[PDB]
Amino acid sequence: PMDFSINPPQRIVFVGLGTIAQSFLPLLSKVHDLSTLEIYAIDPKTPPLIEYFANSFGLKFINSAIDQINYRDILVPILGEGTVLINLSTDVSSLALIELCRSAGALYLDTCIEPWKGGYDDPTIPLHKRTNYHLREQMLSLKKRLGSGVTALVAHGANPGLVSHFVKRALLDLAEEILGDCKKPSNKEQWAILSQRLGVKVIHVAEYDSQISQKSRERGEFVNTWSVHGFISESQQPAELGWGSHERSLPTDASMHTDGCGAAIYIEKPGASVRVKTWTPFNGPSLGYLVTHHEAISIADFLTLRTADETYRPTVHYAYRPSDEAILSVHEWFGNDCMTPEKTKVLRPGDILSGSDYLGVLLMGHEKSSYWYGSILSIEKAKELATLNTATTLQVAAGVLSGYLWILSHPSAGIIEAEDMDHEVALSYISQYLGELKGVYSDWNPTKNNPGTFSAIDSDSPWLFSNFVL
Ligand SMILES: NC(=O)c1ccc[n+]([C@@H]2O[C@H](COP(=O)([O-])OP(=O)(O)OC[C@H]3O[C@@H](n4cnc5c(N)ncnc54)[C@H](O)[C@@H]3O)[C@@H](O)[C@H]2O)c1
Repeated sequence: PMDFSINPPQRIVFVGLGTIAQSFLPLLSKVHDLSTLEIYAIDPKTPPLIEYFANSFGLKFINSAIDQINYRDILVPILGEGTVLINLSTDVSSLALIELCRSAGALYLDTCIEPWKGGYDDPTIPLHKRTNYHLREQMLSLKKRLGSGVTALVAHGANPGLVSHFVKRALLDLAEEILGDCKKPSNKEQWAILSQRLGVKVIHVAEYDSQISQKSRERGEFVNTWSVHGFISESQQPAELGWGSHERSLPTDASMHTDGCGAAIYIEKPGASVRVKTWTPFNGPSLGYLVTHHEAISIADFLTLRTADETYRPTVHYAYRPSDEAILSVHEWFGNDCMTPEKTKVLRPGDILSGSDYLGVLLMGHEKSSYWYGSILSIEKAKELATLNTATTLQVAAGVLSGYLWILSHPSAGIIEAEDMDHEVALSYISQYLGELKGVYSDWNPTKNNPGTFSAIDSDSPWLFSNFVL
């Protein structure tokens, strides 16, 4: 059930005008006439293309930094009914803006629950209160307090965001193939009942970035297909993962949250040091980094089934195989005591020679072993679909556009996550920007090629976390 056309708002406000924000303006141009809209962008960093932006939409740019002092003064004159606040910044508290948008009655959209300046790596803050799990529980507590009201969709980019919709569709594919049941769940509980009935035990966000760089890294240069400092920051945080009801042995140097709706583990080691085996359509078995991610918790909680005596819950976490440049950069990064790099470079469309960003979810434990579903977007395809976009950026920008259109057509939903949306509508908005949406089955498991652990008669034994992590 989808709206043929969604009317534009009266005003848009971009808190932060970085890569993703710029990668998103072209996509937004096709949908809505940016000249009939008053569009603000608040960023302390003036971009080079700010002139072309002003000579196409009349972009009212504000060179300022949003902090606890001046945020309630730069925005209040700008926020109101009919305004959409799109937060694509760093160091700005999403939760702080949510409450502010509720007062002004404005719609809110972001791709990450960011705290204020320095909320991730703050030694003065206790560790267990610096995890994505804790950031999410703050959002959920604010969701309960505010309750019904103007919509605010958080953490809806590519991942977290689209991948949540991929999980739902993957479950329906498995349901049609294994169970012959074409019945769509109607609520969270029914989604969890389906995951349990199929026997889903492990879900990976298995991403493989095969994009090749035009030129080679210069000395001391950290290169990546998206934000370098955003990648280093996520790589530095402790690895987190949803812990499933099938697991037995616990990871080493690990702690756990159990006061919520499901077990959530955070390992006291950087995600860039925790390597896990996974599977992607690029070349099958792959090695990724167990990077902490929002969807690792939201997906697991979404498919958690708690009854009087039993509990069902899959293991869910990110498995990221980044570009060849980032891997080599991470290597040198460790060699320099993880100090901030001398030089940085986010690869642009002109810098990428070939390759694709395989972004999808890998569901495991069911009758057919492994099933991968997601977006396979090549760089060449992205260049023909929009400007200022790589394969990595376009998948995110598409996620932003999807959430943008949902909050306009559903502006009275309060605070919501990707799981609260209608995945069918969410993907139909932007399916054309995701290149190839395919589902691939595979008889793979982390023990198939390791004689020391291979088993074909113990059902869930091959799906234990000990078999995935190195
Ligand atoms: N869900 C996803 O798939 C996904 C993918 C990538 C990024 N993101 C998120 O989107 C957000 C933006 O990421 P990006 O890749 O474009 O990073 P970026 O660094 O290219 O852009 C972030 C921008 O925010 C600006 N900024 C920093 N402090 C600010 C302040 N106090 N006030 C206003 N602006 C400020 C910076 O100048 C920068 O231009 C991040 O929070 C990131 O976590 C989500």
